[PDB]
Amino acid sequence: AEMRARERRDRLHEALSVNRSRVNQLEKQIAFCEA
Amino acid sequence: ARERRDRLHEALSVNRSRVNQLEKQIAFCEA
Repeated sequence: AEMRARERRDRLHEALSVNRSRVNQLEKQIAFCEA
Repeated sequence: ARERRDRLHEALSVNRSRVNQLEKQIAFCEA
């Protein structure tokens, strides 16, 4: 169970990092285009 | 031990909040 749990959590961490990066760039696009 | 690490935690949170606030302001200025 330990191995499966750590694998799932690691995948989720990586996905979350990607999500934060995506949000930042799309936030910049939104602000610039709206202005 | 817990007193020192806890006051360190809250100091970290304050510093990171300041960083985020200033970055948001500067991004607004840029646009």
